[PDB]
Amino acid sequence: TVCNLRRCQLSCRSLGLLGKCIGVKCECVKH
Repeated sequence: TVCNLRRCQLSCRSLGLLGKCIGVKCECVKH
């Protein structure tokens, strides 16, 4: 349906960095 940003974010956060949901694809990015 969509992409759970909060979920995607927290997902990346696992690594320690931050996550972002762009369109329908989330990725782990550093601040």
